[PDB]
Amino acid sequence: MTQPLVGKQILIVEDEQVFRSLLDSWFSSLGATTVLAADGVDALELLGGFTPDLMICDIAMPRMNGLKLLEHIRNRGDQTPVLVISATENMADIAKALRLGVEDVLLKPVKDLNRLREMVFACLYP
Amino acid sequence: MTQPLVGKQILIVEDEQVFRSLLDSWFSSLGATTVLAADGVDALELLGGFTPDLMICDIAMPRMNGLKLLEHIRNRGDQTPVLVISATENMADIAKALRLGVEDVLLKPVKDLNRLREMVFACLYPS
Repeated sequence: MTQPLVGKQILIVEDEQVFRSLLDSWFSSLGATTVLAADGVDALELLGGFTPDLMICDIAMPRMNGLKLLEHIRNRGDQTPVLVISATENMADIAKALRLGVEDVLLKPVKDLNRLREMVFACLYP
Repeated sequence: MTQPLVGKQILIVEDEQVFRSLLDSWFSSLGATTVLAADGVDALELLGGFTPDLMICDIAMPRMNGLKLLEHIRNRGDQTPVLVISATENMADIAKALRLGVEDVLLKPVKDLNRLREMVFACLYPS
C-alpha cells in the first residue's frame, strides 16, 4: 500500500507555514486526514471537541511553550498519542515531555524522512 | 499595515493539499492564525468546541457535500461567518448556500487574489 495511514486523523501544531505545509503534504501523501493549527492555544481549544489518532507538536513553541499544551490535556485524562518534533537541546524540557507521556522526541530539522515514517507507524499501529 | 488580520482565527476546509497550502500561506501572510482541515466531517467535529472568526469552504465537496456542514452548524445556532470558494455552476446549490447564510460565493479557480482579499475584509471587519 502507498497510503497506509488511510482512516487516521493527525493533528499538526506548527507555527512555521513552510514546515506546516511539508508535514501536511507528507501525512496527506500517506492517506492520513490532517488538521493543522498555526497556534498552540488554538490547538488546546480544538482538543476540547476533537480526538485525533496522533498529535505532532514542538515543545519549544513561541506563543505558548507546547509543554503547557501537553500538560493541560494530560491533566484532563486525554491519552491522545503525542509525537514531539523539536530542535531543543534542553534535557530538562525533553525529560518533562517524557514524564507527561509522548511516543518520542525527534530532532528538528528532520534529517531522515525514513525515520519519522516508522516513528509515526510505531505511534499509529503499536 | 502589512498584517491587517492579526488576532483573527480562520478555519480553512479544503480537500486539495496544494490549494490548502496556498490559502494557509496567504491568510498566514496577512497575520491571521489558521486552522486547516482536509476533511469536512473533521471540520464539523472541530466546530463543536471552537468558534473561528471566518470559515472558508467549498460546497462541491467529495467526501461530504459542504452544504450539509453549513446546514448542520446553522441548525445549532452558529452565526460563524462563512465564505464559500467553489467552481460550482449549480445555481440551486449556490442559492441553498445563500439561504443558509454565507458572506458570499466566490468563483474557483481564484482569479482574482485582489477580490478574495477585500471579500475576506468585508467578512472580518463589516461596516
